[PDB]
Amino acid sequence: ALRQPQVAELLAEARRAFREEFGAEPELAVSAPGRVNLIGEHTDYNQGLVLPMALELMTVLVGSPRKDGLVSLLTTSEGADEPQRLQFPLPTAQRSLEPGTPRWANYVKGVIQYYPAAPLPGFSAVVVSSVPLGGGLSSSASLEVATYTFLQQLCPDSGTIAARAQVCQQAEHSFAGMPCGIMDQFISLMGQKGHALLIDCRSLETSLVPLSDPKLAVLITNSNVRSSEYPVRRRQCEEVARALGAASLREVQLEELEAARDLVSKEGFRRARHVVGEIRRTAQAAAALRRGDYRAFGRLMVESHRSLRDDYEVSCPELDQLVEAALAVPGVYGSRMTGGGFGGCTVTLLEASAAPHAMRHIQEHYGGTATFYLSQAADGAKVLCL
Ligand SMILES: O=C1CCCC2=C1C1(CCCC1)N=C(Nc1nc3ccccc3o1)N2
Ligand SMILES: OC[C@H]1O[C@@H](O)[C@H](O)[C@@H](O)[C@H]1O
Repeated sequence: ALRQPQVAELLAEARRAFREEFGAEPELAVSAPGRVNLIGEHTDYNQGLVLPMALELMTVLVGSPRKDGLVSLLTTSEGADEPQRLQFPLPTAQRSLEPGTPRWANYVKGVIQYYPAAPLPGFSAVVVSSVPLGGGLSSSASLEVATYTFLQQLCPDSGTIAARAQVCQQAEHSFAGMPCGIMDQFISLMGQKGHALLIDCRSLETSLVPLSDPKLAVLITNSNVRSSEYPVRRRQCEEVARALGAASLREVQLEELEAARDLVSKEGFRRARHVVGEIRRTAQAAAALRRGDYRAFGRLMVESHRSLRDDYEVSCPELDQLVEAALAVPGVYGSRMTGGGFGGCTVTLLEASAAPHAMRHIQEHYGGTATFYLSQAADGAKVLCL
């Protein structure tokens, strides 16, 4: 089941590490959670709908401003790239920051580089995280949003919440070489406890769908395996949208995609069929969840996974084996791969009482080492007072 430390443990760990690294007590502290997507995969960059929820796994940042004008960072996460420490001067008009080594610091460097407010002072900071790094629960986005929320303490920002999510997204593109969508940054910033967020990535309007049923559990199963094909999938969708004269696959419904089948590639048609169908499935999933129809929600999860496995082809044999094992347990409503795919985690919605047997059944039928997280919908990025 694997324990989830709470803000008190992470804050204390981060603050003890700060004292034993910089001599003084930290002056500021922030946290930003990871996320799991209940449904709506690879609709992100297609101006579609997603239904993520923030997790109890989070990244905590403690620090203090400096008069030096340098940034000094240390992270305690064991999976972090080596070295665990890095120091650099703040960017100027002449010289700007550039991505490099270690890779974990590029997320921090990107947000600093693209931070819209000034003057930004130097700072010392310690980073702690309970999000498994690169495990498909968007550890990077939690670090980007935590960094942004920390910098707001150094110098308050003026833009909208959407502008903050796009800054962290701009950091991921340039400093991490990953052309991701907006969901991970958005849900980390905007999550609310006991609620999933139906996010329209075209209008950035959000809808809060409550998930605070004690008889309901969300189970995260990390496959522990491992994105070469993610870019390619993005441009196949843009070519299909361009071929149909539309700005994005959000503007295309299944009937028009079927009517224009001969205007696009055979693979391109199979990618758009998932994207257009998945957008519709999340709208149906949100509605099913509002009225408490967990069985209908679970069936939409299974359709989403099979669609990702056959039409979008972004699943792997380990994920498919984890989903089929979970689907055999009654009291599991549905199971599905989450994140970009090619490994990572599977999300499962199930009855709370069935969680112990589900984990034993999933583990027994998996040809690897599966790690489990039982998570509730958590709050978004928040300032912590020391
Ligand atoms: O090389 C990769 C592979 C693709 C995914 C990705 C990375 C690494 C893991 C190792 C360094 C780079 N890290 C993240 N995210 C992340 N690193 C953190 C460090 C400290 C606190 C919170 C953090 O969240 N994502
Ligand atoms: O649905 C796939 C998702 O995969 C994530 O890893 C990515 O950061 C999101 O933007 C979204 O595209």
